[PDB]
Formats: sequence, structure tokens, C-alpha cells
Amino acid sequence: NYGYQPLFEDRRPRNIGDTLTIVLQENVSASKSSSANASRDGKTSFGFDTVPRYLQGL
Amino acid sequence: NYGYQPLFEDRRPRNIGDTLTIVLQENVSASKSSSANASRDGKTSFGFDTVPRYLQGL
Ligand SMILES: CCCCCCCCCCCCCCCC(=O)O[C@H](CCCCCCCCCCC)CC(=O)N[C@H]1[C@@H](OP(=O)(O)O)O[C@H](CO[C@@H]2O[C@H](CO)[C@@H](OP(=O)(O)O)[C@H](OC(=O)C[C@@H](CCCCCCCCCCC)OC(=O)CCCCCCCCCCCCC)[C@H]2NC(=O)C[C@@H](CCCCCCCCCCC)OC(=O)CCCCCCCCCCC)[C@@H](O)[C@@H]1OC(=O)C[C@H](O)CCCCCCCCCCC
Ligand SMILES: CCCCCCCCCCCCCCCC(=O)O[C@H](CCCCCCCCCCC)CC(=O)N[C@H]1[C@@H](OP(=O)(O)O)O[C@H](CO[C@@H]2O[C@H](CO)[C@@H](OP(=O)(O)O)[C@H](OC(=O)C[C@@H](CCCCCCCCCCC)OC(=O)CCCCCCCCCCCCC)[C@H]2NC(=O)C[C@@H](CCCCCCCCCCC)OC(=O)CCCCCCCCCCC)[C@@H](O)[C@@H]1OC(=O)C[C@H](O)CCCCCCCCCCC
Repeated sequence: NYGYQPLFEDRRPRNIGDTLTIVLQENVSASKSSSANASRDGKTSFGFDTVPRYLQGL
Repeated sequence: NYGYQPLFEDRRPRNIGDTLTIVLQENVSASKSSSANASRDGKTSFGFDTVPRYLQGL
């Protein structure tokens, strides 16, 4: 090979045949949450158990 | 490539082919709550258990 080569550079790959080292160190994490609620409660009462003579009509 | 390249700048992407690193670090959280209540209670009573002779009419 007659190609020029720098002395002080970091010897990065530059041509087709050059080799490079890859450190994967891949780490991905995704999360998703959702919630919903709805509560309704009702309860009504009414009773005499004793009615006046004048109110017995109703 | 014959393009001009600055020396002291932060080497940000500038053209179509430039590559950039994205750190997701996404975090969203939303909450919603609501409540309502209504209570009514009544209870009335009245009784003699002993009526005067003069009031026996009513
Ligand atoms: C937002 C506000 C808007 C305004 C709203 C207006 C009022 C909106 C309307 C509210 C009133 C509900 C109407 C109920 C009767 C009715 O029409 O709808 C019925 C179906 C229900 C539909 C209702 C959905 C509404 C939908 C909701 C709408 C809401 C908006 C059909 C029906 O008719 N079913 C019917 C049938 O059943 P059957 O199907 O099986 O056959 O027959 C059986 C057997 O009949 C009984 O026999 C008895 C003997 O056996 C006999 O006694 P006896 O003496 O003879 O012995 C006895 O005679 C008697 O009461 C003898 C005598 C009693 C006098 C005692 C003193 C009481 C004073 C009491 C004073 C009341 C004080 C408020 O009378 C009366 O003078 C009654 C008083 C009149 C007051 C007038 C108000 C002046 C304003 C005074 C104002 C005061 C100011 C401070 C016989 N009673 C009857 O005939 C029935 C009827 C005869 C009508 C002739 C009298 C003149 C009416 C003249 C005109 C009336 C027009 C309305 O009386 C009533 O109650 C009428 C009540 C009217 C109140 C309105 C208030 C307006 C405010 C005005 C406000 C604007 C009944 O049991 C049964 O009726 C029953 O069960 C009813 C039960 O009792 C009573 C439960 C009440 C609980 C509250 C409701 C709770 C319900 C809630 C859930 C929905
Ligand atoms: C906001 C204010 C606005 C003003 C409101 C005005 C008052 C608004 C009205 C309030 C009064 C309610 C009227 C009740 C009678 C009525 O009309 O509505 C009835 C249906 C109910 C509707 C009411 C919805 C109102 C809707 C609400 C409206 C509210 C606004 C029809 C009915 O009539 N049903 C009826 C029927 O049933 P049946 O259907 O099954 O057949 O027949 C059976 C059998 O009859 C009995 O037989 C007995 C023998 O067996 C016999 O005795 P004997 O001696 O002979 O032996 C006996 O004779 C007797 O009492 C003998 C004698 C007793 C004397 C003893 C001394 C007592 C003094 C006591 C003194 C009272 C002191 C206040 O008499 C009386 O002089 C009565 C006193 C008169 C006082 C006058 C006031 C002067 C002011 C004095 C003022 C004082 C100043 C300090 C016979 N009694 C009768 O006939 C019935 C009647 C005969 C009437 C002839 C007498 C002259 C009336 C002359 C005129 C009257 C006109 C009103 O008397 C009454 O009560 C009348 C009470 C009037 C009070 C009004 C106060 C006004 C304030 C004035 C205020 C402005 C009864 O049981 C049944 O009636 C009963 O159950 C009733 C029960 O008892 C009593 C419960 C009362 C609890 C409080 C209410 C609680 C109810 C609350 C829930 C709703």
C-alpha cells in the first residue's frame, strides 16, 4: 500500500476495508399504564309505622 | 467532500445525511379524581300514652 497515513490521528476507519469495534450496550425500557373508575350509590327510604287519624287519608 | 467545517463548534448536524443522538427519557403522568355525596335523614315522633279527660276529645 502506497497510501498516506497520519501519525497523530486516532486511526479511525477511513476506507471500505477498514474495521471498527462496536460496543452494543443497548438498553431500552418503555412502560404504559391507565386506569378509570366510576361508582354511584343511592338508597332512599320513607315510612310512618304510625299515622295520625287526620292523616290516615294520605 | 469539499465542504467547509468549523473547528470550535459543537459539530451539530447540519445537512440531510447528518446523524443525531436522541435520549428519550420520556415520563408523563396524569391523574383525575372527583367525588360527591348527599345525605338527608329525618325522623319525627309524637305520642301521649296518657290523655287528660278534658283533652280526650282531640
Ligand atoms: C318541582 C315542583 C313542581 C310542583 C309539583 C306539584 C306537586 C306534584 C305532585 C305531588 C303529589 C303526588 C300526587 C299523588 C296523587 C296523584 O294524583 O298521583 C297518583 C299517582 C302518583 C303520581 C305522582 C307522580 C308525580 C311526578 C313527580 C312530579 C314532581 C314535580 C294517582 C292517584 O291519585 N293515586 C291514588 C289512588 O290509588 P290507586 O291507583 O290504587 O287507585 O287512590 C288511592 C286511594 O285514594 C285515597 O283514598 C282514601 C280513603 O281510602 C282517601 O281518604 P279519605 O278521607 O276519603 O278517607 C284519600 O283522599 C284524601 O287524601 C283526603 C284528603 C286529605 C286531606 C288531608 C290534608 C293534606 C294536605 C296536604 C298539603 C300538601 C302540602 C304541599 O285529600 C286531599 O285533599 C289531599 C291534599 C291536597 C293538597 C293540595 C295541595 C294544595 C297546595 C298546598 C301548598 C302548601 C304551601 C305551603 C284518597 N287519596 C287520593 O285519591 C289521592 C289524592 C286525591 C286528590 C284530590 C285532592 C285535591 C288535589 C288537588 C290539587 C293537587 C295537584 C298537585 O290525594 C293526594 O295525595 C293529592 C296530594 C297533592 C299534593 C300536591 C302539593 C302541591 C304543592 C304545590 C307546589 C307547586 C290513593 O292512595 C292514591 O294516591 C296516593 O296513594 C298518593 C298518596 O296517598 C300521597 C303520597 C304523597 C307523597 C308526595 C309525593 C312524592 C312523590 C315523589 C316521587 C315522584
Ligand atoms: C302556618 C300556620 C297557618 C295557620 C294554620 C291554621 C291551623 C292548621 C290546622 C291545624 C289543625 C289540624 C286540623 C285537624 C282537624 C281537621 O279538620 O282536619 C282533619 C284532617 C287533617 C288535615 C290537617 C292538615 C293541615 C295541613 C297543614 C296546614 C298547616 C298550616 C279532618 C277532620 O276533621 N278529621 C276528624 C275526623 O276524623 P275521620 O275522618 O276519621 O272521620 O273525626 C274524628 C272524630 O272527631 C272527634 O270526635 C270526638 C269524639 O269522639 C270529639 O270529641 P267530643 O267532645 O265530642 O267527645 C271531637 O271534637 C272535639 O275535639 C271537641 C273540641 C275539643 C275542645 C278542647 C280544647 C282544645 C283547644 C285547642 C286550642 C288550639 C290552640 C291553637 O273540639 C274543638 O273545639 C277543637 C278546638 C278548636 C280550636 C280552634 C282554634 C282557635 C284558635 C286558638 C288560637 C290560640 C292562640 C294562642 C271530634 N274532633 C273533630 O271533629 C276534629 C276537629 C273539630 C272541628 C270543630 C271545632 C272548631 C274548629 C274551628 C276552627 C279551626 C280552623 C283551623 O277538632 C280539631 O281538632 C280542630 C283543631 C283546630 C286547631 C286550629 C288552631 C288554629 C290556630 C290559628 C293559627 C292561625 C277526628 O278525630 C278527626 O280529627 C282529628 O283527628 C284531629 C286531631 O284530633 C287533632 C290533631 C291536632 C294536631 C295538630 C295538627 C298537626 C298537623 C301538622 C301536620 C300537617
